[PDB]
Parts: sequence; C-alpha cells; structure tokens
Amino acid sequence: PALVQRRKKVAMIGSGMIGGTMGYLCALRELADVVLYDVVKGMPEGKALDLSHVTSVVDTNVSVRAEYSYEAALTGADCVIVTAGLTKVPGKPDSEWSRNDLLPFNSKIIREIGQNIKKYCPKTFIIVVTNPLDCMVKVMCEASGVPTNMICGMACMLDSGRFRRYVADALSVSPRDVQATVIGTHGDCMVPLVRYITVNGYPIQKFIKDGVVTEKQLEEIAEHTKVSGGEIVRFLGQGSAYYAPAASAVAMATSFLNDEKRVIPCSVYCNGEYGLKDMFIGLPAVIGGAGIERVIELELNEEEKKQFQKSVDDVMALNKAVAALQAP
Amino acid sequence: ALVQRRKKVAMIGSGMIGGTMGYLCALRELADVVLYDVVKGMPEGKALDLSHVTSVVDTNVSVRAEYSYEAALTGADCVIVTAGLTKVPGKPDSEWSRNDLLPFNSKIIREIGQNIKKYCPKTFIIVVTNPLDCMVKVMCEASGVPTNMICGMACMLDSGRFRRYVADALSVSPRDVQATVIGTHGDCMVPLVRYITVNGYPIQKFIKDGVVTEKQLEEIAEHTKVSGGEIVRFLGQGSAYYAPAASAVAMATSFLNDEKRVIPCSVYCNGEYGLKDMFIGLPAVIGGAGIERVIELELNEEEKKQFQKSVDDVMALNKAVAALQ
Amino acid sequence: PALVQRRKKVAMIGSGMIGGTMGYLCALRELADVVLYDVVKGMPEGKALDLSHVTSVVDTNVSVRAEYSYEAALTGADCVIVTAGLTKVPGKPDSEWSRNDLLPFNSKIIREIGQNIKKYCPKTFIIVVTNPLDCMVKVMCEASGVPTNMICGMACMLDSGRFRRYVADALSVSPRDVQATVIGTHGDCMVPLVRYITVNGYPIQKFIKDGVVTEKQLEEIAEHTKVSGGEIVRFLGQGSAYYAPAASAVAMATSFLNDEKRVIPCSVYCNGEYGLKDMFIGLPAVIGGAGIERVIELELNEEEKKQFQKSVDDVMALNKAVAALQAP
Amino acid sequence: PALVQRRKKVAMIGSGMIGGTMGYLCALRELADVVLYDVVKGMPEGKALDLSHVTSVVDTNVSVRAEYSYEAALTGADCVIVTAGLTKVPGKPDSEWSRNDLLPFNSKIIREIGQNIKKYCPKTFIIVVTNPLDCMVKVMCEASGVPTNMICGMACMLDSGRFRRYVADALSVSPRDVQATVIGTHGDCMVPLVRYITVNGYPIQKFIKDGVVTEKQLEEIAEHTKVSGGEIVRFLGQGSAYYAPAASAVAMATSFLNDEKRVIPCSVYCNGEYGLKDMFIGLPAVIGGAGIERVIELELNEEEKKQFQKSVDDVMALNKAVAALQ
Ligand SMILES: CC(=O)c1ccc[n+]([C@@H]2O[C@H](COP(=O)([O-])OP(=O)(O)OC[C@H]3O[C@@H](n4cnc5c(N)ncnc54)[C@H](O)[C@@H]3O)[C@@H](O)[C@H]2O)c1
Ligand SMILES: CC(=O)c1ccc[n+]([C@@H]2O[C@H](COP(=O)([O-])OP(=O)(O)OC[C@H]3O[C@@H](n4cnc5c(N)ncnc54)[C@H](O)[C@@H]3O)[C@@H](O)[C@H]2O)c1
Ligand SMILES: CC(=O)c1ccc[n+]([C@@H]2O[C@H](COP(=O)([O-])OP(=O)(O)OC[C@H]3O[C@@H](n4cnc5c(N)ncnc54)[C@H](O)[C@@H]3O)[C@@H](O)[C@H]2O)c1
Ligand SMILES: CC(=O)c1ccc[n+]([C@@H]2O[C@H](COP(=O)([O-])OP(=O)(O)OC[C@H]3O[C@@H](n4cnc5c(N)ncnc54)[C@H](O)[C@@H]3O)[C@@H](O)[C@H]2O)c1
Repeated sequence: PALVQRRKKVAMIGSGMIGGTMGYLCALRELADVVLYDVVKGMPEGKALDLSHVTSVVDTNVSVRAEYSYEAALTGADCVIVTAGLTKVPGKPDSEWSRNDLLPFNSKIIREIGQNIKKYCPKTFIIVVTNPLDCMVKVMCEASGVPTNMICGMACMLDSGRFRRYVADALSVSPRDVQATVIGTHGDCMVPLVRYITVNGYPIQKFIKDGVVTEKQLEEIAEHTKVSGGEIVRFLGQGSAYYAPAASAVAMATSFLNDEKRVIPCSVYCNGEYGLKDMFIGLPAVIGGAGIERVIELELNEEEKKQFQKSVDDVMALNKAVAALQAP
Repeated sequence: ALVQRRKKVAMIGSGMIGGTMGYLCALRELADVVLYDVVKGMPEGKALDLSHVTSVVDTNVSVRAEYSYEAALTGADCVIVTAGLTKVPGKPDSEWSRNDLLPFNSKIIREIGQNIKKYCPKTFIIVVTNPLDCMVKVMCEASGVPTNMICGMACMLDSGRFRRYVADALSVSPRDVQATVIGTHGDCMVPLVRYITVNGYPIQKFIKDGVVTEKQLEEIAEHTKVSGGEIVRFLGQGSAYYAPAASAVAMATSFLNDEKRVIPCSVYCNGEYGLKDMFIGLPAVIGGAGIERVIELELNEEEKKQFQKSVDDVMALNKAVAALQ
Repeated sequence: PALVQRRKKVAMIGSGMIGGTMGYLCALRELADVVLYDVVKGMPEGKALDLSHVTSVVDTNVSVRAEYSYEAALTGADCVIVTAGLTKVPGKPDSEWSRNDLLPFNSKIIREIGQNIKKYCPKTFIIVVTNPLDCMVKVMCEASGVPTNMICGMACMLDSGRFRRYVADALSVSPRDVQATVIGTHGDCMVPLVRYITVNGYPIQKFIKDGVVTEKQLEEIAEHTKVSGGEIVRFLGQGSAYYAPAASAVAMATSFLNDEKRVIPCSVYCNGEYGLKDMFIGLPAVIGGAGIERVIELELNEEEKKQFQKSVDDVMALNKAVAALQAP
Repeated sequence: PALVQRRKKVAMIGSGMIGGTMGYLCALRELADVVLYDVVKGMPEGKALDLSHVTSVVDTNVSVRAEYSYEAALTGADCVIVTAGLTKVPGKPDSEWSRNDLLPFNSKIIREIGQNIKKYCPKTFIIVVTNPLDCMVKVMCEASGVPTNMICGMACMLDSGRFRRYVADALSVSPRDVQATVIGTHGDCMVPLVRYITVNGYPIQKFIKDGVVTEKQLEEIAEHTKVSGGEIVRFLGQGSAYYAPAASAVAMATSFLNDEKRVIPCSVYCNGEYGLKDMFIGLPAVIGGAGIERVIELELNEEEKKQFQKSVDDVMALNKAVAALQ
C-alpha cells in the first residue's frame, strides 16, 4: 500500500572515521536510514555493508547505503552531516598540528558540497563538522543558501563534553550532572566558562568552598579542554578524534529530528547576539524541529569578554581571508 | 556455575507505585523483581502481567510475587518500600494531607525494617511511603542499616515537576533544566527558584531577556508545591504514580550501576545546617556505596525561612512518632 | 522559525489502565506527543500531569495532554490506540468472566469513536484494543472508513508474548529467542501453534526428543496461554491485564511509526486468507509505514484447521449479530 | 562509604578497530567500565580519552582507561574480549585474503594473552575474536585453563547477522524477525543453514511457495553470507569489518553479564557434539551468567552434514598446524 510514515534519512557527506561512526549510531538506535557518500569509492560500500549487518545483530531496521553521486546521496535527506575533508596537513609533525592549517584544503570541498545541497536538498538541516569548523559553517551557509536557522556546526558540544568529563572526574559525579560550557571558536581560542560550571544547577563555587576542588584545578581542566583535540591527535598518530565528535553531531541531529529542543552549544548564525553579525561562532543554542530555535546570550564578565573577543578575532580574520581568496 | 547474577529489586508494596516500578525494571531489563504485599492475589496478577512484558519487549528478567518477608527480601540488592495508605478513609480530597497518614503507616514501616534487618541487612533501602521524611527515619531505626544505605524518594519527583513547568515556559527539553526542591515533601517543600539553570546558565538572564518573568517563576514554584494535591483532585481516587515510580527507579539505578548521579532525596543529616539524627530532602550523590555526598547549598533569606519550616514539620512528625511508639 | 520536523502524535482514546500505561511508554521512550481522551472528567488530566512529570525525570521531551473533545484528541493523530470500553460486566462473578459478554456494552462506543476518526484523522493508523477484540476491529473499520491496511487489533502479540514467556521459562532461554505464535480470535478459541514453536528458528520437537521439555508440558503451556487473561482478572480482583497489553499495542504502533516491518501477529483484514473475506482475525502480519503490509498465511494441519475454524465460526457469528443490532 | 555495587569491567585486549568499537558500545550503553590494552603505545590512550568524552555527550558514567601492562588491564575483568593480532598478511594481495593464513602470526599472541588471563583474572568470561577464530579459541583455551563454559569465540553471530540481513531484505521484514543461523568454522567453509531459516518462527518454505523468495535466491543469499567478510575487505582496501563484529561480541558479553540466556551461535568447547571432542567450533549456544549454559545439536540433513564435515576438516587441520608450530 502507499507509505504513510517514512523513516527519517540522514546523509553522511564524508564516510571516513566520523561519517562511518555516525552511521553506526544511526543503525544502533534505529534513528534513520543512512546514506554514506565519499570521493573515495569502494570504502563507503564496505562500511555500508558492515553497518547493514549491525542492524540484524542489534535487532533494528534502517537501510544503510553507499551512494556515489551527490544527487543520490542528498536527495530526500532530512539532515546532512558533513565531515568531508582533511584532518591533518600531509608532511607535518603532530606537534605542529593546527585546525587552521586545513583551511586551504577544506574550503573548496565545503563550498562544493554546499552548492550541491542547494541543488538537491535545499530544505535539509545541515550540520557541519569539517575543520576549521566556524569558518567552514560560514562557507557552507553561503554556498548552500539555506535559511540561517537550518545550518550549524558541531564543535562546542564536544568541547563542552570534554570539559564536563574532566569536571565529573574531579567531583566524582556523573557527567550527566555537570553543566559546563565552552563557547567561541573551535580551536586554541575556545572559551571554557569556568565561572558558569554547575553540578545539577549548583554553582561550582560551592564545591570550591567545600574543599572538593580548587580554582587552580578548574583552570587546569579548562586548559586540558582546550588542548584535548591535539592530545588525541598526538596519541593516535594518524587521524583525529571521532567517537565523541560523532556522538555530538548525532545528538544534535536527533534534537532536530525529534524536535527535542535541547540546549546544545554549537556554531550558529549571529544576527546581533554578543554584538556579532554575518558570521557563525560557538554559542549556546536551542535545537528543535525548526532548526536553531534560539541563540542564548550569556553575560560575560571582563575576562570572559576578553577571551571571547580573541575568539571573535580569530574567526573574523579567517573569514575575511577566505572571502579574499574565494574563486569567483 | 552462576558467575554473574542479575540484580534483584524487592518492591515491598505492590500497589500503583510498586507495580509501576516493576514495569520499569522489566522494560529496561534492570533487575529481577519481587512483588510483595499484604493483599493476596493482586501481586500474583501483576507479576504475571509483568512477566508477559519481558517477552513483548525482548528482555529477560524474572518477575515473581512473594507473600513472605523471607522470600521477598532475601538476596535483594535494593528494597523499595511503598507499603501503606495514600489517603485517609472517609476524608475529602480538598482535605488531603500527607501528614495525616502517620497513624499506622508508622507500624507498617517499622515491621518492614525489622525484616530487612533479618533478611537483607546489606541492601540499599529506598522509602516512598508518606509521610516520607518521617518514615525514612522509622525505617532507619528499625532496619539498622548504615545511614548511607537508606534514603527516601520525594525531592526528585518534586524537582521533576518544577523542571517540567520551567521547560514548558522556556520551550526547552527538561533534560536541560536543572531545578531543585529541597526540604520535606509537603506544603512546606522548598523550590529553589534562585538555583534554576538552563544547561548551567542562570535563569536570571532569561528573565532579563524577557523569556520568562519573575512573577511567572514564582507561579511555577507555587504550582510545584501543590502538584501532588492537583493530581489527587483530578484522579478522584489515589495519587500520582508514574513519575514517583520513575524517580524511585532512577535512584535505584544510580546505586545499582554506581552512576553517581546528583539527585535530591531524603537523606541522613550528619551536621548539615546544624541538623543531626534525622532525614530531610537535600541534593545528594547516589552511587555504589549508597549516599556518597550530601550537598549543603547556601540559602537566601526566604529559602532559610522556608527550609526552617520544613525542618520544624519533620522534627514535629518525628516527635509524634516517638509518641506513638 | 518554521517547523520542519514535527513529532509524531499518538491519541489514546480511553485513558484507563491501558491508555495511561501506553502514554507512559511514549513518555519514557520519547516516542511521540500523547493525548489522553476519556469520557471521565478529571482523571485524564491527572494522568497527563503525572506523565508530563515523567518526561523530566527520564530526560525526554514530549507533550502529554488531556483533551476532552474528539476533535482536539484526534486531529493530527498519526496513530490512534483505542481502549475505550468496559473490562467486566457489572455484578458478574470473576469466575464467569468472558470477553464476549462485553459485546453489547462496547460496540456502540467503538462505532462512535470510528465515526469521529473518519472526520478528524482519516489518514491515521488505528490500533483497537477494546474487547471483544476481533469483533470490535470490524466495527471500527466500518465506522471509520479507513483503508483496510490502516486498521488492526492488538491481541495476538499479547497472547504470543504470554506463550513465549512460558516456553522461555521451560527452556531457560530469553523470550527474545522464543518464537511462539497464537492465531485466531482473542478468547477461549485462540490457537497457540505448539507445532510451530522455535528457539532461534530451531524446532521445538528437537528439545522434546532430547529431553528438555515434554509433550504434556507444551500442551499445558498452550492451555496456560489460553487462560492467562482470566487468570489475571481473578488475581487482580478489579480490572484486567494492562502492562503487557500496553507494551504490545505500543510495539505495534512503533513498527508503523518507524516503518520497522516487524512480523507481529494481530487482528487484520482478510481478503482471501483461508477463504476468509470481510472480517478481521488474528494472523501473522508485517507492520510497516504503509500499515499492514502483508498478511501471512501459514499451512495448518488437520487439528490446527479444526481449532482455527472454531475461532472463525465464533467471530463470524458475532459479527453477524453485531451488524443485526447496529443502530440505524 | 564502602562500595557495595561495583560496575562490571570489560577488558579489550587489542585496541584496534574492533577493540575501540566495542569500547564505544560500552560507553554508549553504560554497560561497564572499559580498559583498552594494546602493544601499540599512545593509540589506546587516545581512544580512551575520546571514549571518555563520549560518556558526557551521551550522559552515561563509565570509566574508560588505557592500561599498558597485562596486570593492570586484566585484574578485575568480568569479561575479556580479545582482538589482538593481524587482519591481513603483509604484502599479500586482497584477492588472496584468507583468515587461515593469519595463524602463524596470531597463535603466539593468543597463547601469551591466555597465560596472562590465567594469572590475573582466571574467573573471567573470555570472548575471542582474533582470526582464525575457531583455532585461536582452542589456543586460548589451552593457555588460559579456564572452565570450558567460560570461553567462546565470536563469529557465527556475525555470520548469522549477515545471513539475516540479506533474508530480511529479500522478504521486506525487520531482521529482528528473521532467524537464520550459520554454524561451523568461520571461513569459506561456514555452513549457512537455509533449511532452518524462519520468519518469526514460520518456515521459510511457506514464503518460497507464496512467491516471496525463490529457492535460487535463498542459495544465492547463503553464498553471499559465506563471502561477506572478503567482500568488505575488498571494498575497504585496508582492514576488515568491525562494526558488526564489535556489536556481536558485545551482545555476547551482555548476555553473560546480565544473565540473559540468549541463544547465540558461537565457537564453543565440544564435549561430543557430532562426535567432536577437545576442540571449538561454531554451534548454537545459550549464553548466560554461568557462561555457555547449553550447546544445541541440530539434526543435519545430507547436504548440511557434508558441508559441516568440510568445516570440521578445516578447523582440525588448523589445530594440527598449531600443535606443530608451538
Ligand atoms: C569541529 C570538531 O569538533 C571536529 C572533531 C573531529 C574532527 N573534525 C574534522 O572533521 C573532519 C573529518 O574527520 P574524520 O572523519 O576523522 O576524517 P577522515 O577519516 O580522514 O575522513 C574524511 C573523509 O572525507 C573524504 N573526502 C575528502 N574530500 C572529499 C570531498 N571533496 N567530497 C566528499 N568526501 C571527501 C575523505 O576521502 C575521507 O574519507 C576533519 O576535517 C576533521 O578535522 C572536527
Ligand atoms: C514521597 C512521594 O513523592 C510520594 C509520591 C506518591 C505516593 N507516595 C506514597 O507512596 C505510598 C504508595 O502509593 P501507591 O502505590 O499509589 O498506593 P497504593 O496503590 O494504595 O499501594 C500501597 C500498597 O501497599 C500495601 N500495603 C499496606 N499495608 C502493607 C503492609 N503492612 N505490608 C506490605 N504492603 C502493604 C497495600 O495493600 C497496597 O497494595 C503511599 O504512602 C503514598 O502516599 C509518596
Ligand atoms: C485484546 C486484548 O488483548 C486486551 C487485553 C487487555 C484489555 N483489553 C480490553 O481493553 C479495554 C480497556 O481495558 P483497560 O484500559 O484496562 O480498562 P479501564 O481501565 O476500565 O479503562 C477503559 C476506559 O475507557 C473509558 N470509556 C468508557 N466509555 C468511553 C467512551 N464512550 N469514550 C471514551 N472512553 C470511554 C472509561 O471511562 C475508562 O477510563 C477493555 O475493553 C479490555 O477488555 C483487551
Ligand atoms: C571472527 C570474526 O568474525 C572476525 C571479524 C572481523 C575481524 N576478526 C579478527 O579480529 C582481529 C582484530 O581485527 P581488527 O580490530 O579490525 O584489527 P586491528 O585494527 O589491526 O587491531 C588488532 C590490534 O591488536 C594489536 N596487537 C597485535 N599484536 C598484539 C599483541 N601481542 N598484544 C596486544 N595487542 C596486539 C594491534 O596493535 C592492533 O591494534 C583480527 O585478527 C581479525 O581478523 C574476526
């Protein structure tokens, strides 16, 4: 008979570590049918077969397929999660790893994908993952032409996730009950908001006063959060983090697909908030069935504003450079 | 030959909340379940129905009714007690009061505690029976368990109500609303409006941004305080059970899986706020060692006043029980 | 901004034990927004409040609301699960409890609800629970006017669930790995297919030959399955089973909402199966996004056909009676 | 306060593709604390950090740690899942990929791990994944000395999963409702039991008669199942399957840890089934809190017996080869 309830469809544009991992979460949770697309042929088909086998093992039913063209991959996608691009610059020491160095390699890839989203699924919700994140979300926004509430970048949920894990270990509590947020650009200028940390809404200052943790410990945790990505790159040897990045992107996609209205910090379009316009930066936001439904403006004190401003400068300079170098 | 044994949770009281908690256990494959009650037949009916659920949802736990304390309690990793009454016989809904349940619920709780002492002294006890904070103390005295191994479920429910109302007002998921109620479960409970956060962000900025008003938050705190009576009035008979059951099982799961969740509940006071030898609702950390932390938040003038009234109420009920026996 | 992904909506018409329990599963699983409707004033509002509180406790976000008009309850419903009606005949001994006795009390209620579905949500998937089940599904089909693939009755998943639990206990295996099915009408004439029992696809006959279970043990399990409903009625004293019935109806609703294509025996429309036409009866079926997508016809031996024919004769007689007494 | 309820602990010995993936499942489901161990330094610490970050993201609380010594990785492990070893033979064309050729490189690795399990966690439940599977489980068995019911190898749940997925696609039903089993030795000689395929317990034969699937189609599906591992190796270019293998191993571990008593085909110790003794081969088994609680012997028809004997010959030759090596 005629299909009345159609499964959601999520397209993974980029089927490397993060793309395959997100496909895994979808199959494991029966969240949506999955399409894997990559410029590398053969590999997506292998992962799609492996992921299709997972559905039997875990008793779920979603279709996982590799698609070779942008048209087949993007058509009908409720959400498109983009991880296409490079993770490290070839021929460079891990000690010198920088997300900003990826700019010249990844801007063109992200722009091309955006042009195809405009053509095949202009109504989709786009979640960008490719680094340098905040810069790439802007490139994607310009190329895809989608409404600004229908595009965001995954980064701060991961940075906040790291921040929360470290605080949870220091306090001996579940990270479910630590609210710690990182805002700003995803990189060395990110801003872990130590002053705002709460444990089930209780101020972290209470735990400092009680003698469970010290300010020094918290600042060390904030620094650890900032260098966590590079730490994993150095330990892995090849590639970068993927389990938590994938879980973060899918958590965001799920808040959209199920209209959950979760409050998740992510790279979002600024139209005045914090005084910024025509750019994307990591800020707390509400993700629901209408995409980015609210961008939360936090009051920042002198030091916080100074840190955030540096973040703002990094991304504004990079965005200008990208605009300057863009092929007509 | 058995190396890994399933956890076992004993529901002492198999009425609305007891059966509902058994359902959560069967749905999540959390633990084997025993349903115990003084009413004959009913627990066997619910145990059968719940055993059928395991097939429907593809899980495998044992759900059985037991009519003896020895069979119900032996081997229990956690005992959740709901045995007792929900309303005073021959009393109007507009006169419903949790404190009026102190009469014989007190003897019921004492008997159960004596049996836990005998059959599963190493268990973690979660009391639900009203008047909650008062009954937890009776249970602690009768059972003899370490003070970190007993608590009462109340504030997670009150906090859940508080959170749902704030979430609706802000249009966000309640997962991201941290709102807490402390004190004694009743008209004197204390909703901590000052401590409401949205994913850790102070509610104060949402007020300034015009998302919610101060009057609206006050109304939400008041609604939280009377939510139980509201449900009692609407149901006509009995009281809430879905959220109370989910709260008790969330607490049991944090213990069984050593999660270390921060959950407000009725806990033993070892000097906090100058309180000793009593239980009252406070934020706590529940892990594999039971209650592992009790948080003593800084209260503002209004909260101190309200909390003192909560304390007066508890100490008076405890005084009353000491009068009975 | 404009809503793009709307949550599914399930209307519980009848907010008694089963209706409230199904609302609970929806809130626990973030499956759908829920509406509780009943002719009893007040009670649905109390349950809706309780269930809304559950969403905070378990960290989900769905709307649970009570509605007192058919229009508010049914409009926009992706799936309608109907439990409205009596469970026992007033003043009759539990020893004489019979689902068929409920016929004159529940037929008018089911017809009225169907007439409202026809007006308010003609594209919904209807799952009837009200007894006597197979007769009520037919009344609902005629009254609602929905396509025959968009209506079914929940019974055999429950009967089979019971059958499976008893066999799983006998073999000391998880019921996940016991496939046991009951077909026919939900009542004393239901047919537990002992011959078809499998353990992860392996025939039960091998477990008999190897001494794990006996023929009598299996016959007693089938008998226990048939009398399970009444056994619970007698133990409870008031009302009938609700936890497993609720889980079964929601499992069926989920297979439709998520287009899972699970194989679940349920009361479905017959268009030739066993020479049966214009009636509903419990049979294995595939439930997907297009509703009942396939009705499975099993080969029955002499004894099975005899038992099934008895089921058929009972429901056909009752369906004729109901039609003869229907208000003009 | 003294700890009363301790989380389960699962040790992943081998932190490559499958080991890290299994750690992911544990973190996502809050199944157990996880230890990642590997001979490669650095990488396990990187994966452990990444996985610890996942717990915050998905609101769970388990500890994920890398450990570089056997003592630290194995002590207190309720279950040990072993993937340590090689996936492909260096300098060997993918067109020539063979699990059997991995024997000389992995036999010593597995024996060493087994000796360490004996020393540090003799009461653990061992799940072996390293290829050639049935052969490696026997090596693990001899080296660890654990009770015969506390060791098994993961392979047939994965092969059956593939089998089930293809049948589910052909029938347009959820694979939850397809019961299809592969028994024997994990390799080109595995035995997909077509005759034992059921759809929620209903014989596949009726679906053939109803015209939903043909007999030829079912045979093609059995063939596809046999060559699925190599099909993925071919497409991937480097490495082999890991998502479904990881999910299968963890499903087995979960059936043990929560005493679920699921019926899962896996490589188990034979006490006379099919006249097989002192060896492991893939057979339907019940996995519960007492480990392998039952091994199911199915009646085989002529064709199935012929195919199964080839499976038996395959593993017996491998075990003979190992006895000759070490
Ligand atoms: C923002 C944040 O928190 C975060 C975290 C981790 C990684 N990342 C970035 O996410 C991206 C992917 O990481 P990964 O998955 O580990 O990397 P990796 O495993 O290398 O996969 C990237 C994949 O994209 C493919 N690809 C390259 N060019 C194209 C193209 N033009 N079109 C389609 N596919 C293409 C490539 O073949 C490869 O399979 C990188 O840019 C990372 O730096 C961001
Ligand atoms: C603290 C909090 O938030 C909260 C919320 C909701 C209900 N409660 C209380 O929880 C309790 C149970 O509520 P309910 O389940 O809805 O009530 P209900 O459905 O009446 O069940 C209580 C059950 O306990 C049984 N019982 C009575 N005496 C004994 C005894 N000596 N031993 C064993 N069982 C006995 C009784 O037969 C009945 O089945 C009541 O005291 C409620 O007031 C507390
Ligand atoms: C088929 C099967 O397996 C199965 C299993 C269990 C129960 N049932 C039946 O399911 C039905 C519901 O059982 P229950 O929930 O336990 O019963 P119960 O708790 O009594 O609730 C039925 C509800 O329907 C309400 N109701 C009555 N008339 C109307 C009306 N005109 N419009 C709207 N609501 C109305 C009534 O007020 C009550 O709240 C009964 O008919 C049972 O026999 C079937
Ligand atoms: C039975 C079955 O169905 C199945 C399916 C897929 C893979 N496998 C096998 O499973 C194994 C793991 O596959 P993978 O994870 O993809 O491979 P891979 O990613 O290469 O990881 C194997 C890991 O083991 C490590 N290792 C090597 N020697 C030792 C040692 N002595 N001690 C500790 N660690 C060591 C190695 O450094 C690497 O990190 C291989 O043997 C595969 O052939 C079996």
